[PDB]
Amino acid sequence: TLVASVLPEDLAYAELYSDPPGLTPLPEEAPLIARSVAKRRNEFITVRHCARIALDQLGVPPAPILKGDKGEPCWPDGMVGSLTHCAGYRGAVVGRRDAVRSVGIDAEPHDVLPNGVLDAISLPAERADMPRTMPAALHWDRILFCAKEATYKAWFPLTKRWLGFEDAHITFETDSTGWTGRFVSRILIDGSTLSGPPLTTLRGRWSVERGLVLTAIVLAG
Ligand SMILES: CCNC(=N)NC(=O)Nc1c(CC)cccc1CC
Ligand SMILES: CCNC(=N)NC(=O)Nc1c(CC)cccc1CC
Ligand SMILES: [Mg+2]
Ligand SMILES: [Mg+2]
Ligand SMILES: [Mg+2]
Repeated sequence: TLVASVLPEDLAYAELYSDPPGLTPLPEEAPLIARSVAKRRNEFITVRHCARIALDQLGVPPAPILKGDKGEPCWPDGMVGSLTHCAGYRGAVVGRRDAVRSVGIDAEPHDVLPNGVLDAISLPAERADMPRTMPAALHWDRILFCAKEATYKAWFPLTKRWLGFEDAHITFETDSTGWTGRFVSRILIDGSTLSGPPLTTLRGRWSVERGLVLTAIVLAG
């Protein structure tokens, strides 16, 4: 799988690269997409099937994944996880809450960002440092964005608060083999959480493979 390259029972994952015919949403999920265009219906159904395949590995019966007030997925009792969908990719990573405090994942096409988007998602220090820490010709702007998204998705279930693109400063390293590596997101705002210690540093991994960027953060419980 692509997502295994960015991950460290207590943790499980599943991914698909298309929308298989014959998948349906669970009844509890169906209203959430009753009025949605086909592309949205399909990604929603497929990514939630991935989540249930992952939850099944952790011993959890098939269950609906509803959405909270800020769109965040609602996991079965005792579980945490993250979802992502982009062109050519649907993925889920889930964890047992006793061992895994939070998960955030993201996938994007490995393309340059559209003009004007980089300034909206980066800090000036990231634009200055990432060219020095990443292999030439990779789309470090898109990889940075992918890491910002994983950072938010791991942050929000623990804080239930906004995190802006300027509120996390992300430093990157590259592995010797050149298409994977580590990142560290440092939170620049108050990181108080609903329980447990505050969020200040979140360590993740990135990977470029088959035209996709994958990023993931798994915070130990
Ligand atoms: C066809 C889509 N084209 C885009 N340019 N979409 C964005 O810019 N969205 C966005 C916004 C909302 C305007 C605010 C901050 C940062 C971003 C980038 C994720
Ligand atoms: C480091 C901080 N990163 C974020 N705050 N990222 C988001 O807000 N991303 C997002 C956007 C971007 C404008 C639109 C719709 C839904 C989502 C959440 C998956
Ligand atoms: Mg088993
Ligand atoms: Mg998506
Ligand atoms: Mg995303």
